[PDB]
Amino acid sequence: TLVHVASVEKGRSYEDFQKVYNAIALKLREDDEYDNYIGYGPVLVRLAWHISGTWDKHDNTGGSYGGTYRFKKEFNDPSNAGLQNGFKFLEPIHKEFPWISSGDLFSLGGVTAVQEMQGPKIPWRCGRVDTPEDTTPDNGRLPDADKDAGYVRTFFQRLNMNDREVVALMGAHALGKTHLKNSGYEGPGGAANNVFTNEFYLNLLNEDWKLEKNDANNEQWDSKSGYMMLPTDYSLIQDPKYLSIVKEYANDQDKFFKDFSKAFEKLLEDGITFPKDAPSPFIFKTLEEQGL
Ligand code: HEM
Ligand SMILES: C=Cc1cccc[n+]1C
Repeated sequence: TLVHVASVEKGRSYEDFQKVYNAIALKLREDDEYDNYIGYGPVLVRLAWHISGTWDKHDNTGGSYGGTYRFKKEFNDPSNAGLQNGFKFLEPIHKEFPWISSGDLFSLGGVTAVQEMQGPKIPWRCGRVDTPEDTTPDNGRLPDADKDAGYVRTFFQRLNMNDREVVALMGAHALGKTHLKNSGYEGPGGAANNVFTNEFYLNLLNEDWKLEKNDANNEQWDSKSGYMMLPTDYSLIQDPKYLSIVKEYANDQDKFFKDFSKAFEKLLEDGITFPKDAPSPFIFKTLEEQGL
């Protein structure tokens, strides 16, 4: 098992990272047209998850630490199709703040997006260090969407996530949309959202879902309201243990926010050893809280 020790960017502190947060947040506000006015929030959340979701608890390969998404093998992963948009968004931020590591930037992009979209505060720790090209994990570590609850449960054990953590994390599927050219799934169109809420769970429970084939000849669940769910999303109401948790989050916005915050921080920190004298996690103020 590889050890990756968090190492604070030299001389940097909370205020430095709040500046980076602010630059990302201001650009999120500025570049509002992206993806039919969804904006870049959802894709940045997905990017933070995909750079983290390569982790394997068994040998500490993959994970957010090394910033390896910057290397061609990983950015060309078919599982990552469309994330180049998030990377391009972050390029000018990195140019302005060249001192931040790639892993810190990609993960901070996700935290910033969640908070700016009115989601929970996500505490965030610095200190990821760029590692060489040969540390890039092979393609195929990110999950398939065409599978069932048993697949989801087993998949997430590799990331050390339990049922509650899985169901909480999946609530991010309130955000943005599927794009046929990226993943072979499509929708929503007009029903897409860039505000972080517990809508995913409400939709699972309340919509009249029909199993249909999309234009890529893949099955997905669609509703008359114009919403969609992936087979893996729908599996959360097919499995009785997942279903109980779906009901809980559908009925308690605050609980969902608290549990998502913990699971998302954990996801972004998997694989990293924080020295006992490392700084405490940072909680960034939103632009709104700063009057900016
Ligand atoms: C079983 C696990 C998961 C599967 C199979 C899955 C699959 C997918 C697929 C196929 C898309 C559409 C990509 C596209 O066409 O652009 C998507 C989008 C997205 N995913 Fe997941 N995902 C999973 C878990 C997660 C998790 C844990 C998060 C974060 C906590 C997340 C965040 C997102 C976001 C925010 C989008 C929207 C991106 C956009 O609008 O551009 N997903 N996911
Ligand atoms: C907004 C819907 C959505 C987006 C991405 C993945 C799954 N879903 C259900």
